[PDB]
Amino acid sequence: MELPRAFGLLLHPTSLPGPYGVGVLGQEARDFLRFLKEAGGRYWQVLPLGPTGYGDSPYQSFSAFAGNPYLIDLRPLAERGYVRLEDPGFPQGRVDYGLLYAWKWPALKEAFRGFKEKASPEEREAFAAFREREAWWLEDYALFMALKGAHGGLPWNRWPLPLRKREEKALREAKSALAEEVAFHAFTQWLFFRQWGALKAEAEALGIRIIGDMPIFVAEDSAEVWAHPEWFHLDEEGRPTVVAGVPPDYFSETGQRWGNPLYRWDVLEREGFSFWIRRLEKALELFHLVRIDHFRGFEAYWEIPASCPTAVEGRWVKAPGEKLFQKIQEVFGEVPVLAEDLGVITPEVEALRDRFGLPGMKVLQFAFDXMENPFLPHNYPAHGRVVVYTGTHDNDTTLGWYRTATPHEKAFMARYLADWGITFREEEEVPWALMHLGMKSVARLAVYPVQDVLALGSEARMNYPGRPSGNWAWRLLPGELSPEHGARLRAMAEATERL
Ligand SMILES: *[C@@H]1O[C@H](CO)[C@@H](O[C@H]2O[C@H](C)[C@@H](N[C@H]3C=C(CO)[C@@H](O)[C@H](O)[C@H]3O)[C@H](O)[C@H]2O)[C@H](O)[C@H]1O
Repeated sequence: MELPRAFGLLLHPTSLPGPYGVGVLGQEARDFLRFLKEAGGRYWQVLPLGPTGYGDSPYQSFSAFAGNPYLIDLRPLAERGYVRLEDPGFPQGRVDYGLLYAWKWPALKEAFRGFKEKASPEEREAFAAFREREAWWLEDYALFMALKGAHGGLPWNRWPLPLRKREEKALREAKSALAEEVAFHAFTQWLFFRQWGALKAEAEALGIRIIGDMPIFVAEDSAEVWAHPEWFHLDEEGRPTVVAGVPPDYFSETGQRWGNPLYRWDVLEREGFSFWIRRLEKALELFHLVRIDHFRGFEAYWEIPASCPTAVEGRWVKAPGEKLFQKIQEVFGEVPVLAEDLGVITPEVEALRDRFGLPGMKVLQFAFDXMENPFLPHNYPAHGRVVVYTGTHDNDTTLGWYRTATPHEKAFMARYLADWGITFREEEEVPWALMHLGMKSVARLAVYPVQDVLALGSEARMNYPGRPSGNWAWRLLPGELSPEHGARLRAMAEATERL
C-alpha cells in the first residue's frame, strides 16, 4: 500500500446522529462523509462491523463475516411500505442497547414479512442471488442465529449434541423447520451489505478511503467456530481448553483474560489458511485498508488455561505469521493491513510488520509518562509509515485523559508541545493541541476520534477495557459536528501538508 500524507477521523457508524436509536447506513452517514471531505479529510476509520451480543462489543461477533443488523437504516424499508416506524423514545447522545434490542429486532422482522408480502420479483431474485453468492458463510450464520431462537439464546456449544456436532440429518431438519428464521437472518445480511456498498461508493466518489478493523481472534460463540471446531482448541463438548489474552504488564497487574478460542495454527496451515484469505477478501469488500487488533498474535500468542480465572498463568506459543503473510502477499498482490502494535512488542513482531510494509500505530496519550518514549513524534520512523492517534476507542477522550493524567505527564506534555511551537491556555484546548502535534509529525496518517474534535470529556469515552458495561454507546447529536469544526480541521491539515 502507498500511504499519502493526510488526515482522517475515527467514528463508528453507531455513533452517527439520527432517528430510531442508533447510527445507521443512511443520510446522516452520507452527511458525515460530506463533512469529512469538506474538512479536507481522506480517511474514515470504523470498528468491526459484525453482529454483536452480550456487552455490545464489535470485537466479539456472532460471525467473522456478517454485518451488524443494528446499522441497517429502516427508513428505505418504511418508504416501500414494508414496516411502519414509531420512535419509542430513544435517548439523546447515546445508544440504549436494551431498547434498541427490544425495538429494532422486531422492526426488522416486521420489515421482512412486509418484504415477503410486497416485494417485486426483481428484489426477490436479487435477494436470492445474494444468498447464493454468500452461501459459503451465510448458510451457517443464518442457521446459527435461527437456532438461538429454538434454544433460548444458548451458545452453540450448549445446544443438543446432534446440532452442536453438526450431524447431517439434524442440520437438514433444522434448516427445513427454521426456513423462515433462516431467511430472515439472510435478509438482514442482504440489506446490510447493500447499504454498506452504497455508502462505500459514496465515500469513493468523495475521495475518501475507509479503514476497517478486525480482531485477530474470533468469538467462542460464533457461526464459524461452530462450523469449524477442528480449527480451534476445543474439548469434545465444544468448550475452549485454552483461551486468548495478554500476560501481566507494566499497566495490568493480572493481565487480560479475553476468553476467545485459540486457533490450531497447524490445522489452518494444512488447510491452506483459507479462513484468513476469506476474512481479508470480505474485509476488502467493505474497506480500503483493514487494521488487525493484536497483530503480535500472528508471531506468538499467550495461551491461558481455560481453568484459570486470570491471565497470570499461561505460556507463549509461536504462530506461523511469516508463512501466513507470504501467502497473503502472493495471493492478494499486496497486504492492505494496518498493524495494531500497541502494548508490549518484541523484535520478532516488529520484523514481521516491517517485512510486509505494514503501517503501525502511535497513540499520543501514551507519549508523556517517561524523551525515548516511542509515541513521541521525534521517535517515529523516518519513512513515517505509521498512523498517529490522540487516542483510540479503547482510550478515554483526550480531555478525559488529561483531567486524570499525572503531574509529570501534564508538565512534560506542555513542554514537549512548546518544543513543537504548540501552546494552550485551558485544559479544554488540550485535545486540539495534541491533534496539532500529531498533524505536525512525520506520520503519514493522522486519525482522530470525533470526541476529540469536539473536545468532550470522559462521558463520551467509547470503551473502557475491563468494564463489561456502559461501552460502545456514545453518539453525536444532530449538528454537533459543525461547519466550524470542519473549517478548523481543514486549516490544520492545510497548515501541516496534509491536504
Ligand atoms: C482489540 O480487541 C480487544 C479484545 O477483544 C477489544 O476489547 C474490547 O472488546 C472485548 C470483547 C471486551 N471484553 C473481553 C475482555 C475481557 C477481559 O479483558 C473478558 O472479561 C470479556 O469476557 C471479553 O469479552 C473488552 O473488555 C473490550 O475492551 C478492544 O476494544 C480492541 O481494540
